[PDB]
Amino acid sequence: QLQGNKEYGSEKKGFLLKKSDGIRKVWQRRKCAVKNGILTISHATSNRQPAKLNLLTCQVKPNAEDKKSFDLISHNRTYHFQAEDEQDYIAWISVLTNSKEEALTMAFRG
Repeated sequence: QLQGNKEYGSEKKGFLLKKSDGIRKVWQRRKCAVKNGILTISHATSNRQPAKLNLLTCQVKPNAEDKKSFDLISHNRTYHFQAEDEQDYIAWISVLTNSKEEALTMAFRG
């Protein structure tokens, strides 16, 4: 019995705001894409290869203090994101969860 939301797909490309780790923790706009249970998040600034997160090993956790915010929690690290509007918020949490669930279904089929 699978979580997500069928109103959305399992792939998305767009922008998200990400809170920086270090420099007074400022919010910064990054290019992000989900496909095949993988989330790719650009850094500032390529230069670097984008970060790649395996959603099967991450928790998606809506943020209790801002309506458009959510976190991705890996084994290692917490990423704080903010969508650019409420519609985009529901789309990202839905696509992330769908992508995870699809992939989990494939993994636990094999």
